[PDB]
Amino acid sequence: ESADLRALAKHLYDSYIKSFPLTKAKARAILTGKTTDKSPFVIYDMNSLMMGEDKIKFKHITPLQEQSKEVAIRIFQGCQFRSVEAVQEITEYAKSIPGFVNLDLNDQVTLLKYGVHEIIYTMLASLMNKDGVLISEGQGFMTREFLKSLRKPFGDFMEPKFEFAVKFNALELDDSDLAIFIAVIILSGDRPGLLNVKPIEDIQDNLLQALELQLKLNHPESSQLFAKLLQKMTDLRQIVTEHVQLLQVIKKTETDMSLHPLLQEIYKDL
Amino acid sequence: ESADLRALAKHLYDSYIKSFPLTKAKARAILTGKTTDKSPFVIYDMNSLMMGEDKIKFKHITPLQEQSKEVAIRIFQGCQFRSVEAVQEITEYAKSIPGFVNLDLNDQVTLLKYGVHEIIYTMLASLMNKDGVLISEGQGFMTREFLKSLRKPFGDFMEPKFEFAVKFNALELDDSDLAIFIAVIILSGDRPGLLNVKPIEDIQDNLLQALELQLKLNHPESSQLFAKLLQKMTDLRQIVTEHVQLLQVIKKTETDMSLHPLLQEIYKDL
Repeated sequence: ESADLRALAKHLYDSYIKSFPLTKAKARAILTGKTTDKSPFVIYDMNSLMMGEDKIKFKHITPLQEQSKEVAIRIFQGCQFRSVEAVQEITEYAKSIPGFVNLDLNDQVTLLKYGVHEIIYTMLASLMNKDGVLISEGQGFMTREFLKSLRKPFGDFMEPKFEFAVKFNALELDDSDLAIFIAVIILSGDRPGLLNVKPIEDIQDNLLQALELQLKLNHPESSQLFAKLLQKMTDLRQIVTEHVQLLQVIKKTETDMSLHPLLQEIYKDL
Repeated sequence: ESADLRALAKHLYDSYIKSFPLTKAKARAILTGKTTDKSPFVIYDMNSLMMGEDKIKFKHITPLQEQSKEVAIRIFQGCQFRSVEAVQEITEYAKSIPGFVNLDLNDQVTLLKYGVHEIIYTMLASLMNKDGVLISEGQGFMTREFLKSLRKPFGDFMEPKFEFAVKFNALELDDSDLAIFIAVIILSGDRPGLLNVKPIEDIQDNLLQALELQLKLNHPESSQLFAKLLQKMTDLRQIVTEHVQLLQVIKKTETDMSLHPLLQEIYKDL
């Protein structure tokens, strides 16, 4: 019955809006400068970053950066912190997925473990366009160029993010679509360590059905968007890897730099 | 048109049948499946490997284990020769796909370049079971346990393929199913260096519609099988990424050998 799958879709979309403060729709309204009811401050260089606090609340070194906790490090920890923020929202959203909280606690954890980062990059896309990404809840916009020019290492951490964002956004999915896709990602079943694989696959099959009908119904003219979207799932895996290793490099070349334990936790390499 | 998609399917099935000698139907009958009208020589130890390579039809090397080209290497060189044969069979099959030969030649090359590995591992699954893989046109069977007890480097080579094969074959796809799946993999559109993506995706979109109807008619009670098969494509992607990796590692083992040149060519890299 397509009727029960539309109800699952509505349920998920409803929860999604409740768990993520900045929707893609609000993101695009902000990025498409035509809608100027409140526009973002743009950080495109060391000078813009400096004043990026005069107006926007950035509890981070406004002045000199080098000998005083360099800019590259601060920007990084800024995203680091933004990631944990997302991990808590994604975690809250996951609890609303029917069947999820009834799964063995150990698997719920495993599902969140590997799913979170793939979800963070999918949703990060919503705040991006070829030239940059929205920051501080959309109050700001940091350029893709400014980020590409930071300290040797920290200069290629966001690049593969925009690469993915670019091709992912070309699909033109909206929040109602993303809510089901994100749900699908959390309930994989091919994660390492899962104790009870069947119960997870059964829920995912239902989510898969919901997503299929949803796309068929919201993008009637987009042939095979469903197949197209499922494959992007490999681009996500590659980003996580590159990120984890580039993360290990900072680990030993910046021993004075810390990493949030939540992120450090969902971070069991390999 | 339903009939149109049914025509594309039987056509790919027929081409598949003529390009690929050993069918999964044929391989299944041999493997775990009883059907004893011709049994394979089982290679489960070094002795059986010697007492087999000097008896099984293998036009390359022979039993040589002791200061005479080690076993792990001889076996490695064997799957290389096998993989190179598989490339020629996959190539002929691609040409049978409607629209493929109409594409810009450079693109045709690109699609095969980055597609043959994913295809090779997909069809390898058909020759595998949780215990081993059929060898030599199906005249042999090399145990999984044996392949994993090889020299440090070579002992982790086939395992990640068995893991994949085990999960993949669970979907119980037959040859008419696979014929379309492979065609879909070939016409990706997201391969690096492609000059004209539109026609490629139009064709794959046509191929995806044919696989979909095929899975629905051939597996009416197999729910969301279509979505599950597509999610396995990323599984292929990873295996490929991991393979070329452990491979580059081998590069730092077998190298400078003034007699390998004309053979190094034949096996370039892919």
